[PDB]
Amino acid sequence: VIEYSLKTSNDDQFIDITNLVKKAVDESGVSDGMAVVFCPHTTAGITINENADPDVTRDILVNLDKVFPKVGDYKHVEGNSHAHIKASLMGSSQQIIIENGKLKLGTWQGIYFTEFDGPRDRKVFVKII
Amino acid sequence: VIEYSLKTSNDDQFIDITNLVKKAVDESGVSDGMAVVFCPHTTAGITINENADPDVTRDILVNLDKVFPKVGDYKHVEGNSHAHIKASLMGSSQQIIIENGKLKLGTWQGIYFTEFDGPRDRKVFVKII
Amino acid sequence: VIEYSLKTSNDDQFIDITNLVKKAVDESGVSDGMAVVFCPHTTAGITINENADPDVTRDILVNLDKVFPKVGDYKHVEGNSHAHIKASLMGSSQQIIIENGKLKLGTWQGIYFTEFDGPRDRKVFVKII
Ligand code: NA
Repeated sequence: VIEYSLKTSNDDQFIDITNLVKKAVDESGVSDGMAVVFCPHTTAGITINENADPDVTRDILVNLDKVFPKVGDYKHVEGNSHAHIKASLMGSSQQIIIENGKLKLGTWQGIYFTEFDGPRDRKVFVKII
Repeated sequence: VIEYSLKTSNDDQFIDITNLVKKAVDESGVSDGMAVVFCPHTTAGITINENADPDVTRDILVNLDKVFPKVGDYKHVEGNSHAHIKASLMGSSQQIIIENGKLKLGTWQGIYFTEFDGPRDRKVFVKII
Repeated sequence: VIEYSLKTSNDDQFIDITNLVKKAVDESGVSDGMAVVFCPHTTAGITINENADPDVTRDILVNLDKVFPKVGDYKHVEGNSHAHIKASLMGSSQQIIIENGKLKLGTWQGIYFTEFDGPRDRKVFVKII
């Protein structure tokens, strides 16, 4: 697979895609398996983290920016190497256990698309196995 | 799936859970497949790294702390954003190949639960496919 | 699974192994599934990132080095804790969707072995499921 389109709206942004993943699980009919969530963009990634406090996602974005700023020792002419770095640090995919037809997530644990070079028209892939 | 309970004992800690994963493999009877190890906590994660030198795990913890300290530019009122960041950096899960009924790990390569907000009663999930 | 041998040539290096993964897919005959790429070395890892601009891979290596330098607050007697840290940050494995017998990768998105303690004789494992 299911491809979802996402429109990102800031240069960096966490977008909670947990329900997009649940919908793919529900469509699949799979009761027990794995959900794989993959980002095909080299300046974005996927992570799993706190999903009910905006201050946590702000703290992550702000502090990743502090450590790998937009301006620095970067040769890359497009000027988005900071985004490439942060993308690799978050990861290109994550996976979640499906048990009893539900994503086996912890308390206030959600699945995020992590944009580091928005605003852009983005895709995310969800495969249920 | 197998849920294991872990009691962590320091604010940050690497706990070698390789044998908990081997036990799940052995229980499953699977000779060839994958072991998926998932952390349902947003202030802890899973990584794979050196498992026979305490100085390496100390170096990792200490240097992750140096870069993302407990005190800093953090809005989050609980005061554990450092842990949320480090958790995303390690990852919410890892996976290991099962070959000939054994985890296909390299020399002195082990699977760790990475606590960043202990001491706490924690869980880790192991799914064998 | 397929084990590939790689000879790395610098202390840090990104090696594009995308075609090694495609060959494993092609050998498997699998049309739809997953490719899992695993690094058995604790001082190297796997990441997915830009594969057509050398400046991006240079920016990543250089800036990871800047943040976690070779010399610092490290007890580990071999002197490669920087590599252990960076390895955990990239990850021990990545996975890619196989669709229509092809790796489902984005534009200029490639799979890299990330060496942090070369030059060495290394292995990478590719499992197709
Ligand atoms: Na990471």
